[PDB]
Amino acid sequence: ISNCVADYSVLYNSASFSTFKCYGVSPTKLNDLCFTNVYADSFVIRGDEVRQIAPGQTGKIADYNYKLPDDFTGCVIAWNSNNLDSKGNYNYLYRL
Amino acid sequence: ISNCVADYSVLYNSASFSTFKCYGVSPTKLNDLCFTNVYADSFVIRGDE
Repeated sequence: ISNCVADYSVLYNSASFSTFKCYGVSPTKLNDLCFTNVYADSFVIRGDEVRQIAPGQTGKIADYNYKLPDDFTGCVIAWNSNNLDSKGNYNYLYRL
Repeated sequence: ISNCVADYSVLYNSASFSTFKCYGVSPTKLNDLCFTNVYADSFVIRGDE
């Protein structure tokens, strides 16, 4: 994500997100800062392992699939997609 | 629970558990320690308690 003007308030002032966790920063401050080396990461996990997407977590998602560092700076956003990804559906794989 | 070798990694690296909260210790360290006076307690409660 680069060379843009990003308005962050329309993200957390919306309805669908049941997780908006920021780490090195407060959400109220995001519209006042300028950012460097912005990246965005996207996947689908099970419903009861959203808690593993955090600094310092154990479990087969955090240990085998996607690891966050301890000194992480950024935000973790998650929302329910039952209407879009359930029927049967089997081509969402995870490493075991 | 006594006189045995416990592999703790297959507990939290499994899928069914929706709560794995350790208190005096970290889960990553459990396979490196030896334990004293191990007991296990089991019941069924309601969903929101």
